[PDB]
Amino acid sequence: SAIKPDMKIKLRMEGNVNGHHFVIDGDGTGKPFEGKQSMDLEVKEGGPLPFAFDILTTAFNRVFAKYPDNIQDYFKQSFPKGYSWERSLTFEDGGICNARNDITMEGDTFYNKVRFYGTNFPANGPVMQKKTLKWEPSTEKMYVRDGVLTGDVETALLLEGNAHYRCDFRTTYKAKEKGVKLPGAHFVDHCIEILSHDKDYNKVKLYEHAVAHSGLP
Repeated sequence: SAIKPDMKIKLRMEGNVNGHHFVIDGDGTGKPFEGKQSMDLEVKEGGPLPFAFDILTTAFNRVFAKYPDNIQDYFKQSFPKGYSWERSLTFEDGGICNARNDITMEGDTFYNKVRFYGTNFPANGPVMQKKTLKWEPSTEKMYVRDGVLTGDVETALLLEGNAHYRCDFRTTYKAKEKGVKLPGAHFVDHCIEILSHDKDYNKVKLYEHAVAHSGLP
């Protein structure tokens, strides 16, 4: 295996939401075989961010997912050359984002070149008013569409005052190496949480646990 039980993560995100430019750096560690990762995120430019930090967090690597022997692990077989993804996020009030990640590996470290573009968020809505609390736990449906591995998520952010703000994500995943074999259809369960933050979310500790399964217990 190219992938060790303990891997480092290095990340830089550049992006723009509703006109607002920002740069965020990440440093972390994870256990690819246990499906667990944590990282320290630091806003380097454009802080304090004028929108809910939560919209960014699923952009901050499906290599960190526990895959059973009976599902093909496209992500771990992508290394060492790596893979990219592209994602469209569609929010219920017309907010739309496009995100991408190019993931590479050097020794014990995943490098992530992340881009995040958001537009059409209403000024009075929960994202620009900073009313989000968290992502609910989600299930990603993985399947092949016109020869491309595709993940669909139908999920929600919990808001202040017992309300939910619905989001649909579609992600396409592509290995850099031609002829990494596509998996069969399956599921990946996700739990993402902010573990700590400072006053304006200039520094955030992020955690994700993910487990691949076939729909049975």
